[PDB]
Amino acid sequence: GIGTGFPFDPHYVEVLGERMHYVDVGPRDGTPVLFLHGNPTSSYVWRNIIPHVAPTHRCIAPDLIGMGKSDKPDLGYFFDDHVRFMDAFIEALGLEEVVLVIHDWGSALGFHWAKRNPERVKGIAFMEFIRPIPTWDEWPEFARETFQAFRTTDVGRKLIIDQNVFIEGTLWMGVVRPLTEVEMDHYREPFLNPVDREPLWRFPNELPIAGEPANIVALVEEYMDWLHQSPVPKLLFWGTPGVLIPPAEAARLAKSLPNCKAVDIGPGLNLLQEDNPDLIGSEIARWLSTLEI
Ligand SMILES: [Cl-]
Repeated sequence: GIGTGFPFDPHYVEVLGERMHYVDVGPRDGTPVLFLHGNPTSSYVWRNIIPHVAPTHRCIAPDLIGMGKSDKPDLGYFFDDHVRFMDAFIEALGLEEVVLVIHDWGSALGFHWAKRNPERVKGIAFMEFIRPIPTWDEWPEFARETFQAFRTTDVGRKLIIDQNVFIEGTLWMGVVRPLTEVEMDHYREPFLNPVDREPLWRFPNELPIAGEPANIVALVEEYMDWLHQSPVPKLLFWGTPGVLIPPAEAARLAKSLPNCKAVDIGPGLNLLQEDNPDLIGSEIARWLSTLEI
């Protein structure tokens, strides 16, 4: 079935006095493809997509600061912290122009960086991405009560940090097919020390839902305005029923984003990579061949 192994040699780079881990495969010459995961995942989420792209393009997949095999300093892990570390990661590797492949909070990082560096982004492939959720009615019903509890300090931290609910419960609820024990262990590994679960709690508290927190809402609105104006080639993957991007929203985006190709992956929730990695990787690989790179 879907591959469970992580057959990538570790690479580390110094970023702002810490070290970040990243996958780095594929040819050295050309435009690199930068894969950005979100919550509560790591570069592991790209393990079955990267092999479709690596034959033709360099694939760089960092673990966000505090996650995967990256260092876990004593930060709050605000979106601003992820921005600072990812900006510095890209510069530390000397990347010039890139293609972005982005998901969940990795998509907020990717779109925010693209808005600020438009001349350096030659294409964006994205899925289940951060957009403003104007009211809780747009969040899926079965998951509203949980995310509302996550978005508190005392109850939410007890759930996410003390009891590891984002890993043990939410993650499994983000894939239609059942994650296997080996896959769960790969997702659990970075967070075996409860103190290291800080980013898993801060992330849902940063989600731009019903206008709060206002700083995140504004930043996400700004990159969405940029995206609808930009001629950058776009590739949107979507599934049914989705979580962040239900089918009706995917359809709205497909007709209103310039130069946008849209691919229905079939059944999918949030981690679309875990329900249909082969279609995602194969379509990205072919789409890269149509770009001016
Ligand atoms: Cl989240």
